Amino acid sequence: ERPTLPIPDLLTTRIQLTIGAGQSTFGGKTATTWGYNGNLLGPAVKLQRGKAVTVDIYNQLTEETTLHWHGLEVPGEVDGGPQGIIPPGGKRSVTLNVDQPAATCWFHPHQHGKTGRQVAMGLAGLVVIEDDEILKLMLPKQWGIDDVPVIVQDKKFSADGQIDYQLDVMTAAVGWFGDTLLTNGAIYPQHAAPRGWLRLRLLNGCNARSLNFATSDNRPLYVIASDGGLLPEPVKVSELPVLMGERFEVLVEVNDNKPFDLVTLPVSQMGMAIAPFDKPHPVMRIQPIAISASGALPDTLSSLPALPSLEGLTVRKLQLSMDPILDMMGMQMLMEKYGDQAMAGDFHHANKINGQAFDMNKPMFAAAKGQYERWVISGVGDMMLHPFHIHGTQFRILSENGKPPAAHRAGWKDTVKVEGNVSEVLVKFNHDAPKEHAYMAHCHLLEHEDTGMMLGFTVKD
Ligand SMILES: [Ca+2]
Repeated sequence: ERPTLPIPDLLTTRIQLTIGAGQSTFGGKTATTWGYNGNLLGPAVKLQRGKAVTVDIYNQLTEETTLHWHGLEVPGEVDGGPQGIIPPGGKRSVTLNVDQPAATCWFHPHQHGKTGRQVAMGLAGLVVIEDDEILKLMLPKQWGIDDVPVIVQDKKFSADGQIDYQLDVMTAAVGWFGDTLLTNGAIYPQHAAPRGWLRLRLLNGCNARSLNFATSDNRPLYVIASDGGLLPEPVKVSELPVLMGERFEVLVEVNDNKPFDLVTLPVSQMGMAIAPFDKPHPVMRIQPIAISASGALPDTLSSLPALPSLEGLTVRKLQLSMDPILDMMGMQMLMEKYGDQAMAGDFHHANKINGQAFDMNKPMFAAAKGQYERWVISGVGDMMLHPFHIHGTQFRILSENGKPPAAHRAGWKDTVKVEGNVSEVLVKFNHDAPKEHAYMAHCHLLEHEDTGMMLGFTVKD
């Protein structure tokens, strides 16, 4: 027997999110965990393009927190920038006026120095943006039945059953990773899927572990959407790498009564091919049921504007770097504890952008509003994986780590891979972020961000 896959409540849209500590059980041991309106994770907030909703956020924890609307094209005031800290027992109200295509976004704490720990404790929620366009496509759309969110996260636990989180020299170097895989908070759950097409909204919500999705019988995954929404057409893939914080929506066929698994395949990332992730690892069991769903795989999904002329656009260079000491010690501890499988394929300001660890009150530059810019992000100089996330925008990747992006990564993205080479993205910011509410750009390997690999920037007309 497997647990049934939990489905976050879809909150149709004033909304309250109460941030609080509860309890969860994993393999018969109880752990203190944190959730939005629950023990763990959070709801799926449903937003309609062009309609405003106010979100009341109440912090019932005993420590400060913040909330990042990951993927939303909103003013910097929504996250709050440096003015976004919600004290224990405090509250903050924001207004979300969505003006972007349909997409699956998400939200999560984002306080510098504490983001890894607060996500590890359980905090994460979803944002389902809908528009007029996507509803004409007749995709699978019955939430929790044939339209299913899949939030995949690893954790590790102490002997006493508690979540075993630490920001130490080793995790500052390679990230916090564990040996237990959760799917919407459950270990290897099952989902009962109607015959036809099954839509999976995939979110890599790990602190540091990259994932690579596939099916146990290697049937195709039809990618229909990236971080920022629909592709122009479905893209058939046999495997789907997903970086930390990225989302993809895929359709998979359910065409007989035999169960199969969604799995994740071993990645070439420091520390992440350690057992039990040295082999394909099940994510969830898909059990077909003898009732039809009528959702379709459309031949065409959407229209993607042409990349504009790069002639005359501002080019901003961002160099990612890691203190050489941190690299050395952290590497040595990883090798000492886990051996060769770890390579299969002060430290609190040691990770930097442009030679600077994040300074919350000094934005690095002012970006133009409503103008395309080319941002060049280099990881030359270290071998670590850095998924690079830019707030306030959905951008287009021009070069992903020294190569043009894969077709299913060539649409709307808020994250780009950087791993030893150079990426280039085309960004435009439609909304204001003054100094007091600055946007951020940062590595989404959370322990890197927490140890300085983040910058602030403003946006003004
Ligand atoms: Ca509901």
